[PDB]
Amino acid sequence: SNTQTVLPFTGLNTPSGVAVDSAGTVYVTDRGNNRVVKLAAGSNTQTVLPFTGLNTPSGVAVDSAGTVYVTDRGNNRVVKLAA
Amino acid sequence: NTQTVLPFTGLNTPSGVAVDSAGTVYVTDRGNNRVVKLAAGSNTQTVLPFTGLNTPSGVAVDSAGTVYVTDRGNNRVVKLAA
Amino acid sequence: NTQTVLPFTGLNTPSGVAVDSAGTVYVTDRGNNRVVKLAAGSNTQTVLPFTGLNTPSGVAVDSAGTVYVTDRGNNRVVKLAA
Repeated sequence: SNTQTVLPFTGLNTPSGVAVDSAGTVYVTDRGNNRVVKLAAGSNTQTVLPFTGLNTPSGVAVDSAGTVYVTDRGNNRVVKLAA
Repeated sequence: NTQTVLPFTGLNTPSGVAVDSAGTVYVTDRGNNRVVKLAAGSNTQTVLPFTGLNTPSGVAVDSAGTVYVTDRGNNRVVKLAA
Repeated sequence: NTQTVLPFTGLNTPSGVAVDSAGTVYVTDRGNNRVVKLAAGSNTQTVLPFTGLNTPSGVAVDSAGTVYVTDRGNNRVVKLAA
């Protein structure tokens, strides 16, 4: 027998991509809501990252400085946001 | 400039990939509602014991070998400890 | 904070993204059947020499710089060494 854990993100619609940084913060592209949300390790409350003008964001990555990169699928671009 | 096709089998619309420190490769096998992994060396493919996935879309693995999946069809994010 | 747009060119439905320890950004340019990368500080992307992709959906990179891609339309996973 095994255990899987549902992360306490809220109000997701068609989540499309996930990244995890060195601190254990989890970042998710909430595709159907045109937004990117995150949850700190231990934290109970998701925060919405201040990207703008997203259309169907499809993927997310985070580098060693905590910069977050997102593929903005509907706008044919990749956007990044410093920590 | 030679690419190598990995010995995964039975994939249907694979949607995401992650690789851990040991070189194990994890794939969200979206059309089969599962996540599979391929062990380095042995090339043994196993299905990760997630349950109730619907069109999983993205996967990540952290330094502790915890696997995170976006369970797209169920509007949730799930993880599985090593 | 204010977002920055990376100087990729000609993307069509980019589907996935990874960044390695060197800050190189790798993107699956799904609608163009290709994978592109941008070195930190560069303004000119390079197209990785994969072959025969059909709607690549996700990308990962390991510590040796090997790039892994889910080639969604061909139900396979391919890799290319650095």
